[PDB]
Amino acid sequence: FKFPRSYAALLADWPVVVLGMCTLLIVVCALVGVLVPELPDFSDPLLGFEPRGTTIGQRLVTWNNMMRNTGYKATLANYPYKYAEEQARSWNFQKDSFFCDVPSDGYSRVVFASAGGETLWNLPAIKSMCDVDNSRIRSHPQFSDLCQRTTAVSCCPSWTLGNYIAILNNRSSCQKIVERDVSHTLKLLRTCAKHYQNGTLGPDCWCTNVPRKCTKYNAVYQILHYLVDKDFMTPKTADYAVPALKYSMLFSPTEKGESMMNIYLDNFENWNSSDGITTVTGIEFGIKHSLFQDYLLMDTVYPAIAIAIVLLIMCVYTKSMFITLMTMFAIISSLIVSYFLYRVVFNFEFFPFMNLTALIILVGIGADDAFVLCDVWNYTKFDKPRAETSEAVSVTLQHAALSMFVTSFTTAAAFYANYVSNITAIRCFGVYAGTAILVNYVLMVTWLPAVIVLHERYLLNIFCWAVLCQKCRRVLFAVSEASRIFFEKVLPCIVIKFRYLWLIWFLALTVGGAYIVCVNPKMKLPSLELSEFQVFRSSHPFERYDAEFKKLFMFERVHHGEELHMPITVIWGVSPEDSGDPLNPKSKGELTLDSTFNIASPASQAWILHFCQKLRNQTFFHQTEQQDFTSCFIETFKQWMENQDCDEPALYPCCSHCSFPYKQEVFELCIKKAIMELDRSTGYHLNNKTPGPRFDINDTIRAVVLEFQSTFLFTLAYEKMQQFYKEVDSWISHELSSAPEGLSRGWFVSNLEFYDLQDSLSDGTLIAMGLSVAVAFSVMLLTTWNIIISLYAIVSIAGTIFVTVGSLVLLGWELNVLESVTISVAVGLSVDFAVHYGVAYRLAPDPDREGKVIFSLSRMGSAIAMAALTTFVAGAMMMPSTVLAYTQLGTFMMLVMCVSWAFATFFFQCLCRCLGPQGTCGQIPF
Ligand SMILES: CCCCCCCCCCC(CCCCCCCCCC)(CO[C@@H]1O[C@H](CO)[C@@H](O[C@H]2O[C@H](CO)[C@@H](O)[C@H](O)[C@H]2O)[C@H](O)[C@H]1O)CO[C@@H]1O[C@H](CO)[C@@H](O[C@H]2O[C@H](CO)[C@@H](O)[C@H](O)[C@H]2O)[C@H](O)[C@H]1O
Ligand SMILES: CCCCCCCCCCC(CCCCCCCCCC)(CO[C@@H]1O[C@H](CO)[C@@H](O[C@H]2O[C@H](CO)[C@@H](O)[C@H](O)[C@H]2O)[C@H](O)[C@H]1O)CO[C@@H]1O[C@H](CO)[C@@H](O[C@H]2O[C@H](CO)[C@@H](O)[C@H](O)[C@H]2O)[C@H](O)[C@H]1O
Ligand SMILES: CC(C)CCC[C@@H](C)[C@H]1CC[C@H]2[C@@H]3CC=C4C[C@@H](OC(=O)CCC(=O)O)CC[C@]4(C)[C@H]3CC[C@]12C
Ligand SMILES: CC(C)CCC[C@@H](C)[C@H]1CC[C@H]2[C@@H]3CC=C4C[C@@H](OC(=O)CCC(=O)O)CC[C@]4(C)[C@H]3CC[C@]12C
Ligand SMILES: CC(C)CCC[C@@H](C)[C@H]1CC[C@H]2[C@@H]3CC=C4C[C@@H](OC(=O)CCC(=O)O)CC[C@]4(C)[C@H]3CC[C@]12C
Ligand SMILES: CC(C)CCC[C@@H](C)[C@H]1CC[C@H]2[C@@H]3CC=C4C[C@@H](OC(=O)CCC(=O)O)CC[C@]4(C)[C@H]3CC[C@]12C
Ligand SMILES: CC(C)CCC[C@@H](C)[C@H]1CC[C@H]2[C@@H]3CC=C4C[C@@H](OC(=O)CCC(=O)O)CC[C@]4(C)[C@H]3CC[C@]12C
Ligand SMILES: CC(C)CCC[C@@H](C)[C@H]1CC[C@H]2[C@@H]3CC=C4C[C@@H](OC(=O)CCC(=O)O)CC[C@]4(C)[C@H]3CC[C@]12C
Ligand SMILES: CC(C)CCC[C@@H](C)[C@H]1CC[C@H]2[C@@H]3CC=C4C[C@@H](OC(=O)CCC(=O)O)CC[C@]4(C)[C@H]3CC[C@]12C
Ligand SMILES: CC(C)CCC[C@@H](C)[C@H]1CC[C@H]2[C@@H]3CC=C4C[C@@H](OC(=O)CCC(=O)O)CC[C@]4(C)[C@H]3CC[C@]12C
Ligand SMILES: CC(C)CCC[C@@H](C)[C@H]1CC[C@H]2[C@@H]3CC=C4C[C@@H](OC(=O)CCC(=O)O)CC[C@]4(C)[C@H]3CC[C@]12C
Ligand SMILES: CC(C)CCC[C@@H](C)[C@H]1CC[C@H]2[C@@H]3CC=C4C[C@@H](OC(=O)CCC(=O)O)CC[C@]4(C)[C@H]3CC[C@]12C
Ligand SMILES: CC(C)CCC[C@@H](C)[C@H]1CC[C@H]2[C@@H]3CC=C4C[C@@H](OC(=O)CCC(=O)O)CC[C@]4(C)[C@H]3CC[C@]12C
Ligand SMILES: CC(C)CCC[C@@H](C)[C@H]1CC[C@H]2[C@@H]3CC=C4C[C@@H](OC(=O)CCC(=O)O)CC[C@]4(C)[C@H]3CC[C@]12C
Ligand SMILES: CC(C)CCC[C@@H](C)[C@H]1CC[C@H]2[C@@H]3CC=C4C[C@@H](OC(=O)CCC(=O)O)CC[C@]4(C)[C@H]3CC[C@]12C
Ligand SMILES: *[C@@H]1O[C@H](CO)[C@@H](O)[C@H](O)[C@H]1NC(C)=O
Ligand SMILES: *[C@@H]1O[C@H](CO)[C@@H](O)[C@H](O)[C@H]1NC(C)=O
Ligand SMILES: *[C@@H]1O[C@H](CO)[C@@H](O)[C@H](O)[C@H]1NC(C)=O
Ligand code: NA
Ligand code: NA
Ligand code: NA
Repeated sequence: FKFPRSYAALLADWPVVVLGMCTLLIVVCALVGVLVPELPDFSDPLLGFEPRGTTIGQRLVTWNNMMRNTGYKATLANYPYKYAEEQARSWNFQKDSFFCDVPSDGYSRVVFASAGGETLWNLPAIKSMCDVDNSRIRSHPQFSDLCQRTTAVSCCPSWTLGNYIAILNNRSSCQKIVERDVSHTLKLLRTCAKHYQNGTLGPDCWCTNVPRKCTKYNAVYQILHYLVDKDFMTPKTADYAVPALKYSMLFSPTEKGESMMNIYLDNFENWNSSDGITTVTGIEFGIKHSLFQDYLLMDTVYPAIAIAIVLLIMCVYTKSMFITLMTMFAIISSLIVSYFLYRVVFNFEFFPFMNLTALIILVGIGADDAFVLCDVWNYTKFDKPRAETSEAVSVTLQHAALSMFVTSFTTAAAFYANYVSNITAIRCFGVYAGTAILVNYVLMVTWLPAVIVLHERYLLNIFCWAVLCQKCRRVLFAVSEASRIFFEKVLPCIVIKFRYLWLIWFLALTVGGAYIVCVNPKMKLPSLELSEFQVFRSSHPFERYDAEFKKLFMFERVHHGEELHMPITVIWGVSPEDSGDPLNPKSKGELTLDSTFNIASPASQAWILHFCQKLRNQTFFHQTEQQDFTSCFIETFKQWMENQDCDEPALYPCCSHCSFPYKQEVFELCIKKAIMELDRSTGYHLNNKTPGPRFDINDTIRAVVLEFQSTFLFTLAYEKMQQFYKEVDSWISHELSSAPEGLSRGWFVSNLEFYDLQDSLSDGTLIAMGLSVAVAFSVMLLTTWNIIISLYAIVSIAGTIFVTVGSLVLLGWELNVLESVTISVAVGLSVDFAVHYGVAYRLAPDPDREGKVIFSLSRMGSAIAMAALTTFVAGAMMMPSTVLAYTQLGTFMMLVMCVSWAFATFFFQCLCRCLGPQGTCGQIPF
């Protein structure tokens, strides 16, 4: 029998036990992790982007549960269906010479710009647009199945300038037009645009106040409204010898959607996008989110190239391809083991596509501890040459293992702090990436020291070319000693000799970053709808369509310019709750009816009439010359009763003789009659969105809905939508507080989905960042046991963060979903170089603060720079990517390494050289 008396003896005496047991546990996690759970589905990028458990979120979830469960023999109905049954017992533009339809937002389309920046209103450009449509769309084998038709002989014509010129100038097609048709149609537009600008000319005049010349085919209206950019025909542009057409649109007679993807993938995806006359600058085929998964999985080639560069750096630093490959195996194993823990142990069903971004992060930050442990091992061999391997192991762990933990933990804690967000995808990403970071640490203090012991024991001897080897060894020596001279002589001189320059420069940058973040221009919230969220780089044609061209065309602007009033919907008899799993996007739970509700009592009838009339007297209510007889159903019912006659006994309980507080049995009787009477007398039809009573399976009223229109207009601005929400919710809450028992539990809902998202981005970032800062300063104290070093560190970290976040604001980032996570993660990353220099400063033998800074830079500079570099390189490799999340994360990684390294190496070490503690000054007791 044999057994090691300590962990340092286990690593030294039995390395193969540690590596064998680790490899076994890893292949078990790999096998069970791929065999047991359902694989991730990335087909919707926006899955999990709704807050869950917010007041507004639960009411919004509840109102959606009510709408899916309303209908014949559903949980709820608009119609009393038991009563309904119980009563029922008693192309060529000369020959054809029209377009098949008006252009619309439902058709597949492309935006053209000029090659070489000239105006598109010329015969070469006009034909080149028709040429691209024929060449790239109508030619495709499934166009003929997808296109609209008048007969099986041919598809409909496309809507483009050349075909409007052909129909107006009696040509057969765009290909047969001549230069006189182009200038004639310009003179027609340039003179008739007046009546479009003034609002007289309109869609269907083929309006008689406009000269007939204009109204032909609706062509002048359709060109100006659909096909040309808004700046073309305005009084400011039209007085030019030729007005400048910068952009034009083409519409295809095929519908937007997943049917477009073969046409896209064959003819557009790998295309040059230019004919040499004109360039396709925007595409709207209805396939942006449907193409996401392909680009997402293809772009995994750049994280793979990043692994090869991080292997080169680490092999040159360690001088060992064995230690290097075994270190990268442990890095990748931490992603596998974290995935097994996440899906099998923690039981997360949802895996957001941002969990794939954890590979880039771990490739970048995974090897930092290997640089530390290898440096400390080499220092330990040098300062104890005659040590037994278990003593060389224990001394190496005594020096390295805590520093390695505080640096891993502060970044993991920053990821886990995002689990306070209400947004499901943010919480799921925080838990997965935080777990991979901690699993990577466990491997760096088990696997990696056992690998270092096997290397030491065997591979120092075991496992023309000899010339190439000797020449390579000579270059590797030169790089070693040049780097040693830099970190141990050059860099300490540059930091210390210019300390008063550095303190002024880095403090001025800190004040500048704080002004940009806290004063002007501050970081903004997202400013477009969730279905308009960017997924590709902004140069992609699908993103340029949304970011530029939706502003420049009149038919697209009409959708923005709409004066849409906020609805005020008030629901009783249902509980506003989210009984689904808040970590699963597809688990919305079931509708919960309220058992204390009662509309039918005389007191409930009386109060809910008075609520309707008191609400109509508010300044938030919009009065209309058209009455709405749906809005408050009890007024329309009271009105109907006051028009019922009494000479037939079959109508008697419903008589006009009855005072309004109807006996409970007359209310639930005559309401059913009134609802059935409506359905055939008026012919008005009730759908799941219509306000009224809701009946259950055997016709008892289990819910009531009211709806009113507001003065407040729907906006994407946070500050104004917060004033609508606070004004109406606090008035309705105050008014409800005096309601009868059985109406005091009602609730208000409206189009608040985007405001709830904005409110959760703002809240979750503040809390996750406050938690991330609290952990960073706490471990800084517990690492250093000195308040002065801990103050200089947290001030350098604060300057790092203000410069990092102010730089993201100058680059034009908003506080959207992944951006909001990077801001707490900045804190967690920014810790590391200040804790490493801070421990080297206290460790220093030298009594004088200058000698302590020289020892700190000398000992620690090499490993700190290798860590910064491998993270910067992992970020730089993501820059060719098509997926926007990969380019945003790689941009953040480069920037935060530069700022973090500069503030740690120069500013923090200059504070230590000017006023760093000596003896026991600032030291904390036990
Ligand atoms: C958390 C992990 C999530 C994993 C999710 C699953 C991903 C599965 C698909 C991964 C994937 C890339 C490789 C990724 C490696 C890293 C994997 C992860 C490991 C950790 C990092 C497989 O790529 C495959 O690689 C094979 C070779 O390995 C190759 O084999 C061939 O040669 C053999 C030899 O002669 C021969 O024998 C065999 O017969 C051949 O066919 C296949 O043809 C090829 O499809 C998909 O991309 C494929 O390749 C291209 C890449 O550029 C990609 O290019 C486009 O987009 C790029 C991006 O914008 C861009 O750069 C390119 O310019 C652009 O053109 C292609 O569209 C796509 O087809
Ligand atoms: C789940 C409930 C859903 C309710 C759905 C309601 C649907 C709308 C019907 C409401 C209704 C019938 C009610 C039938 C009984 C229903 C009982 C139900 C009870 C259970 C809840 C109310 O009928 C009202 O009757 C009153 C008398 O009782 C009468 O009052 C007066 O009395 C004396 C002169 O007769 C006088 O001397 C006295 O001074 C007055 O006071 C009003 O003038 C009259 O409008 C008919 O109102 C008409 O509705 C039209 C659209 O159908 C609507 O059309 C316009 O607007 C449309 C856009 O909106 C648009 O598209 C149309 O193009 C447009 O032309 C009219 O503008 C509207 O006028
Ligand atoms: C070498 C690699 C794989 C790095 C990680 C090594 C270990 C630290 C991991 C690998 C598998 C993990 C185990 C996977 C499954 C479980 C079952 C789980 O079982 C319980 O009964 C939990 C009950 C509860 O929820 O309270 C407890 C944690 C445990 C042992 C895990 C603890 C941590 C383990 C041993
Ligand atoms: C790769 C994973 C998935 C499974 C590995 C399972 C076993 C095949 C491993 C686990 C622990 C290993 C053992 C750990 C320690 C040693 C002591 C080692 O002793 C020595 O002094 C080296 C002698 C030599 O081989 O020259 C001999 C191999 C052995 C028995 C190892 C053989 C292979 C073992 C049984
Ligand atoms: C990035 C991940 C996927 C790497 C996974 C690596 C493993 C498949 C392991 C198992 C056995 C290892 C090999 C065992 C022995 C050697 C001999 C070794 O010979 C040397 O001259 C070592 C010199 C030195 O490093 O000091 C070079 C590495 C290599 C091929 C090892 C490289 C890493 C291997 C292939
Ligand atoms: C760093 C790596 C080595 C470990 C990361 C943990 C893996 C065990 C997980 C994380 C994400 C998973 C992938 C997520 C997505 C896909 C695409 C899927 O193929 C599709 O085309 C899915 C189509 C669809 O369902 O819509 C095949 C499985 C795969 C590669 C999964 C395989 C297992 C992966 C790599
Ligand atoms: C999820 C589970 C598997 C994680 C459990 C943690 C362990 C895998 C690691 C993490 C850091 C390791 C420690 C890092 C540093 C040291 C100091 C080292 O040296 C001393 O204690 C010197 C004592 C002396 O001789 O005076 C001994 C091993 C030890 C305790 C290590 C023991 C194993 C630890 C606790
Ligand atoms: C990417 C960010 C976040 C981290 C930045 C780290 C750099 C400041 C480090 C990484 C590698 C370092 C280099 C490694 C080796 C050398 C050789 C060294 O050569 C000498 O001192 C002269 C030797 C001779 O005279 O032969 C000069 C500095 C330099 C370029 C170093 C400068 C500092 C570098 C660029
Ligand atoms: C630290 C901040 C400002 C951002 C990163 C620094 C870089 C922008 C580099 C590029 C060129 C560098 C400069 C190149 C040459 C010199 C002269 C050098 O003069 C000395 O007296 C050196 C003495 C010695 O050799 O020991 C002092 C540092 C300085 C200003 C360097 C400081 C760091 C600089 C500005
Ligand atoms: C103290 C040091 C160590 C770290 C820096 C912390 C804060 C001073 C900064 C960094 C990022 C800032 C946040 C970035 C973005 C926003 C969105 C912003 O939302 C708005 O409504 C802005 C106007 C609008 O968009 O309508 C509210 C402030 C907030 C949370 C900021 C509050 C102040 C924060 C947390
Ligand atoms: C909100 C935060 C991110 C920025 C503002 C922080 C300031 C309120 C404090 C915190 C630490 C202070 C620094 C602590 C130490 C020094 C070194 C000190 O050096 C000397 O006095 C050198 C000359 C001499 O020794 O006589 C000069 C002031 C300075 C930069 C201080 C200036 C004011 C600082 C930056
Ligand atoms: C290519 C080799 C031979 C020279 C590398 C020179 C370096 C100084 C590297 C380090 C960072 C690199 C930059 C990192 C990022 C970008 C952004 C990239 O644009 C994008 O992909 C947009 C990214 C985003 O949208 O977030 C264009 C190249 C550029 C300037 C890179 C150019 C080359 C740089 C300056
Ligand atoms: C020496 C260290 C600092 C690492 C250097 C990394 C470089 C090799 C990277 C940094 C920026 C990269 C470039 C950033 C952006 C692009 C645009 C990209 O354009 C595309 O059309 C493909 C991507 C897409 O379609 O989204 C082609 C590669 C290229 C030049 C990249 C090639 C690789 C570069 C030069
Ligand atoms: C933007 C920030 C975050 C990172 C910048 C990293 C490097 C690009 C900078 C940091 C310090 C700079 C160095 C500061 C001093 C020198 C010494 C200078 O002179 C010599 O090498 C000879 C010195 C002698 O022995 O006399 C040449 C430029 C160099 C290497 C500089 C090149 C650019 C360096 C490596
Ligand atoms: C802490 C310092 C001493 C060194 C850190 C690395 C530097 C190379 C970083 C820090 C701040 C960065 C700057 C922060 C902000 C901007 C504005 C940014 O955006 C714009 O000017 C607007 C672009 C647009 O039109 O959208 C372009 C890059 C730039 C100059 C950055 C370039 C790289 C800088 C100088
Ligand atoms: C349209 O132009 C006429 C003059 O031709 C002008 O009287 C009228 O006020 C304009 N329309 C509007 C909405 O002002
Ligand atoms: C591709 O686009 C360029 C302009 O960027 C144009 O000159 C060239 O003719 C186009 N076609 C091909 C096949 O390169
Ligand atoms: C009425 O419907 C409920 C289920 O919603 C059922 O429990 C009850 O037995 C039904 N009563 C009659 C008389 O149909
Ligand atoms: Na790194
Ligand atoms: Na670490
Ligand atoms: Na950290």
